[PDB]
Amino acid sequence: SPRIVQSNDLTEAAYSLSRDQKRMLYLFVDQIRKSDGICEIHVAKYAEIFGLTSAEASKDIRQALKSFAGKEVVFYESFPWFIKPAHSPSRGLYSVHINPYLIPFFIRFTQFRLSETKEITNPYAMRLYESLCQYRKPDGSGIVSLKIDWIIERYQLPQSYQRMPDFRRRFLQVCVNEINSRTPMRLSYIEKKKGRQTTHIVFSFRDI
DNA sequence: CCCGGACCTGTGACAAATTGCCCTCAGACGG
DNA sequence: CCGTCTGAGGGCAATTTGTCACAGGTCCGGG
Ligand SMILES: [Mg+2]
Repeated sequence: SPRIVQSNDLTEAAYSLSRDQKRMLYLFVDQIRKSDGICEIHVAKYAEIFGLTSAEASKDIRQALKSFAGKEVVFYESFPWFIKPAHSPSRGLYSVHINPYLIPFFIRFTQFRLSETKEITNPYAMRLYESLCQYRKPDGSGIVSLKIDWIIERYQLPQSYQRMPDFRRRFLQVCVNEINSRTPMRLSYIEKKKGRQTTHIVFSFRDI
């Protein structure tokens, strides 16, 4: 299946995208990399990749696309994703205008096969699997320590998850569970503390 | 000695949002 | 021209995600 690659600067960038928008984003990166910034999406091709009907595909593309307006990307400098609205010349076909200034940030890199992520539902969990891959070894294992405040900024978790028990229950446990249930990776963790405060989360993983 | 207060934890409610489903009906194409 | 495959619309209830009040732990410094 298609092998996604992206600069680590994008993996660690700050942004908020839905699953459907992130799903579309993978195809843009695939299209762009296999070469001005003008990409295209066919309804019927999208449907076959993610096992959806044409109708629900159409609904997902259409609503994702109009929700891009005003979205911005921060590299620690802010940029908009799109500089022109989407439009359909033909039935079943969409044409999109990615900000050409994003190109160099697209192409010290991260890689994963698309089948690894296409069953994930929660977008924050898609971002965690993208951030673990950045440190993965050939054989398929790795271990990395991420700071909680940096997790909150980079993934832009909503504000009420600054209370740690809500963070645990509605983000961490759920996203660890899906990965273990929906990917070929087996993930565990432990909490790092300083006094009463939890400061980092330590992830360990292996393949198969 | 024990207090109220500033911290920490997990859970129960409810509100807002998202999931995969369903139904209708005209466009684009080829038989 | 019509019968069929698409896909652009309109909806639903069942789940997930996002928010906050309240009980219950600790340690500190004042009474
Ligand atoms: Mg959907």
